[PDB]
Amino acid sequence: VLRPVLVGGLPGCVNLPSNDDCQCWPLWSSDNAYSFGDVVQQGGVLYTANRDIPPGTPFLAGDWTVYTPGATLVPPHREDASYQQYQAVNFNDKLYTARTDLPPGPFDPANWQEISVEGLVEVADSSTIDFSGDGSASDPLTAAVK
Amino acid sequence: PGCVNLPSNDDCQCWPLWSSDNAYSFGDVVQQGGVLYTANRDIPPGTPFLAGDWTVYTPGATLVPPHREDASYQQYQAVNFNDKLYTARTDLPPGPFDPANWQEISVEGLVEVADSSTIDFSGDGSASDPLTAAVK
Repeated sequence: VLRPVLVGGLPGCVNLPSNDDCQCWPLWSSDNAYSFGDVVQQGGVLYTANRDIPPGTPFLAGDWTVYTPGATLVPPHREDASYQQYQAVNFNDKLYTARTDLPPGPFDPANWQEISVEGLVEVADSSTIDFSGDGSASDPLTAAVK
Repeated sequence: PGCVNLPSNDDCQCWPLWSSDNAYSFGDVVQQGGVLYTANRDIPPGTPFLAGDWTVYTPGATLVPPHREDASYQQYQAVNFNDKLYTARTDLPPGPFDPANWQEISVEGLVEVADSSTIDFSGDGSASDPLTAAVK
C-alpha cells in the first residue's frame, strides 16, 4: 500500500547503490594489435584472443573466447599464435610444450618438447603378409611382400 | 554535499565482492576478506561461504582438478579422471562423465625399435619428427 513520506525521510524509504567502478581492464578497439591470450572488455564481458590479430579487423566472434580465470585451457595447435615458453598445446592429440618464445609459423618439431613411452602397435598384414610383432621384441616390421 | 538526490560516491573496487546471493559458476572469481578466491563447482544462491569450495587464487599457477559431476566446463578445459588426462570437446553442463564429450585421451607419442626386413626397409623410430618411412 502507498503510505506518505515526510520531508528528509527519503533515505529511509529508498536505498542507492555505489558509484560506477573503474574499467580497470582495457577496452577493445580496432586500432590495436593483439597477441595470443590478451584480455579485453567488450559489451560488459571479458574476452581473450586466439590468434595474432592485426589492427583493422572488426570484432569477429570466431577469434575471441570468453574469459574464466579459474579454468585451464589446452587449445589445439594453431599456425597464427605467438606462443610463450613452456606453453602447452595439442597436436594430433599429442601433448607438447614450446621451448622458447615462438613467433608465428607452421609446426616445427625441432622447437617443441615431447614425452615418450614405449607402446604396442596393432598389426595386420594384408598384401604385406607376415606383418607381426612390435618394437619391444625388436619385431615391428616382420612383414614381407605378398 | 548533502546531495541525497544522487547516489553516494563510494570507493572504487575492481574485483567482485563475495555474497550469499550471486550465483557462481566453476571458475568465477570473488574477493573475500581482502583475498581473492576461485570457485570449484556451480554454486546455487544462498549458500554460505563454505571453505570446502573456494580455492586461493594465484594467477601464475596451472591446475588440473579432478573431474566432478557438478561443474560447467568450457571447450578444451582439462580434467583428471582415473589418473588420465582429458580435454573437453565442447562446452558442457553439469553431469556424469562420458567418453562421448571428453577427448578420449591426450597422449604423448611412442618410440619403437625398427626391424629391417629382407624385402623392404623400415622407418626411423616413429618419433614425431622421424616418421616411420618404409621403402622397397
